Amino acid sequence: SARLRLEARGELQALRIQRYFMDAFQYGKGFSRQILFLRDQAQKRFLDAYDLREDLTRQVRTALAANPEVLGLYVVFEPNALDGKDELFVDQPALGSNDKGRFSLYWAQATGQLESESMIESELADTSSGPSGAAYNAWYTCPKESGQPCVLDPYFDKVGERQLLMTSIAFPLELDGKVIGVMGLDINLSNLQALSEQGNRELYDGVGQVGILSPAGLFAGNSRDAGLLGKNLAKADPQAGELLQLLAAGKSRLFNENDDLKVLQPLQPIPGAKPWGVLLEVPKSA
Repeated sequence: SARLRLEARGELQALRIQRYFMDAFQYGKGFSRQILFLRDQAQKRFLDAYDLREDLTRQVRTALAANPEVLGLYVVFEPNALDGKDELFVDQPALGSNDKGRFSLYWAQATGQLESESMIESELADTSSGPSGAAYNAWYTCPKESGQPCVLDPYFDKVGERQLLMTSIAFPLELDGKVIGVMGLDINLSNLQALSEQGNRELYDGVGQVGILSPAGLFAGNSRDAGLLGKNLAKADPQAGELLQLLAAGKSRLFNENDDLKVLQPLQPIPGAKPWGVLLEVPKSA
């Protein structure tokens, strides 16, 4: 019953990752609320859409710098749903406004140097397939179609002049029931790779390995290979479908394999999510 010790250690490493994502979901849940405070204060205070947009753009920047762990913060309202005056803001990026005057804002922190941008209608409608079978624009469309917050399998997006793999916690901005816009947080999958590593060393002094798996089976962290980021389980463990099927079922399993044991620890990143998972592999020696 030394299985139960690794079985236990596994639950400890999964809760480490669940805490990390939950801190972020809590942060964005507050802001998403805060956004809706500001927007309602302008309606009751009878304020200018220009004053609103300039603060909501300032507000977003300020919050991203507060969480050094978030790569970017984005707020996208539905056409004419923040101030009823998108036509008054066409092609004004410094106010979170785009090619059609829509509040589509993104601040990003690739360094503590922050850069912003307005996301044109073509980007918001990009349904390109990612490494998972998911739309590129799922950081906006998942929240809108559901009414609920969404964690996203790993995907590639351009924060500046580099292609970076990341995940996103996407939140709906509801008002009297309807989704009226979407806010979200983006996490560099290098920060989840680092959590892999960090946790592994709390795992028999890192003689083994710990990887994080997306519900699509992509690696969101591998303590042993960082080149396995954005790759299916099948690039490293075809011997996979059994694991990717059990994880979907929120089922744990210890496997007796060669000179090392192994455990899949299913985890719910954010409330209401499809199971994510930590894959342990400690040499049978330790």
